[PDB]
Amino acid sequence: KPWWEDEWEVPRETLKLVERLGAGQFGEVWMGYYNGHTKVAVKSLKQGSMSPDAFLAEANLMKQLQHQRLVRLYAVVTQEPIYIITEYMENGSLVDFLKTPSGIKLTINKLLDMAAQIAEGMAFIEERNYIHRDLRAANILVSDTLSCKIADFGLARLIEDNEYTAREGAKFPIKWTAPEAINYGTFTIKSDVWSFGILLTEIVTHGRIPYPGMTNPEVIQNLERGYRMVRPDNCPEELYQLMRLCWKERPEDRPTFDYLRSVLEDFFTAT
Repeated sequence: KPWWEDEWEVPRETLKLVERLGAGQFGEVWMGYYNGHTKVAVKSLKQGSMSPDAFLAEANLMKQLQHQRLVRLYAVVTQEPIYIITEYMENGSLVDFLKTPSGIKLTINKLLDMAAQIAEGMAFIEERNYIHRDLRAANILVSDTLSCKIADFGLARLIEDNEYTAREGAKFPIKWTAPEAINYGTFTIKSDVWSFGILLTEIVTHGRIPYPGMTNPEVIQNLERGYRMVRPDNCPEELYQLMRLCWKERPEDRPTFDYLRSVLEDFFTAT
């Protein structure tokens, strides 16, 4: 709908930007307040750094993917500088939170709980026919009550037919990306399942980089031999065998997110 009819458009005067959380080539992320009292995150587009249409495409997708376990779109300001306003998550990205003192003291039970929360968000994305394509701990946000939500929908896509095929030139992080996507540019919800397995390693190692001591060509070489990531230090074997299911060679043999959520809940209610 046009901005004057859109439920998400808000006048820029309703926002006060207070603290800058991040700055990059395409813009900034700030903590701010909407109408004085409601804390929100605001992502601003650096004019000319990228297409405003590409930038807003993420917000349009978020209008269709609303769930408790996904960071919620709050509003948009479509006049330059363009803003996308979202739900504020007090503890920031999971990859950073797990390294703080509070994060370091978490029990394996709480880590399994957070893992199940993320699988629950991804089961919603699965059921709605979308894919995320950038699932990693950096893209999970943590609330003040230690609940987790899926974030960063820039690469997310509605999947009309089972598969999304990227651009031959498009590049993805090798350590988190499924083989079929690295090799063919083909993504399905099963590519996200692979990524989830890698994310589980990030959770259990308190944010360590996957495949320790290995370069990308080494990871590729090992995967092709049938090897998978070495058991992380202090990782429960039940969890490791769940990661292995996510890393099966054939995408169709990998589990669904609903299955992953169900097992992780059992692991938590047990621990």
